[PDB]
Amino acid sequence: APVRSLNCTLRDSQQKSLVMSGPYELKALHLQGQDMEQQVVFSMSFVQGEESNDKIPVALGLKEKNLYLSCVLKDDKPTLQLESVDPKNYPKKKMEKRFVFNKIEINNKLEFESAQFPNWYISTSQAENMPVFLGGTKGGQDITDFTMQFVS
Repeated sequence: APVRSLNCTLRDSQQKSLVMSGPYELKALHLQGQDMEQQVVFSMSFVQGEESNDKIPVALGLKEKNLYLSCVLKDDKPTLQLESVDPKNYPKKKMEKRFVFNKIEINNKLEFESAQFPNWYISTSQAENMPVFLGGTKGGQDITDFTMQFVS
């Protein structure tokens, strides 16, 4: 049938919210009160891919925008980008692999691993107002843990 999707927000484990940084990047910062309206709302689609109890393949589109997070090589490195798509054709259940993330639940937090690039994760910096990026580890000083908030 039609792919199933949920509206949501994400925050990193330092409770940094995600906002637009120009047209094709996200950044993470501490937001509270009226300024929280700047945060991006996702449509999380539940897509085709290898799946287990705590590891669920998803796509992350911007709500009612033909823009998806994707993982591609840029200057020979795995990178995170926002990518435009044909709005007639998306979302779909069989999303291309660059758009797929494995949503992993570990100790009440979520990680989003690239399905294309094993052990590369959606990441934020500890510093304020820096890009959301794809990082090659769930170790280190960058943040790879998130929580989701459900949106009407």
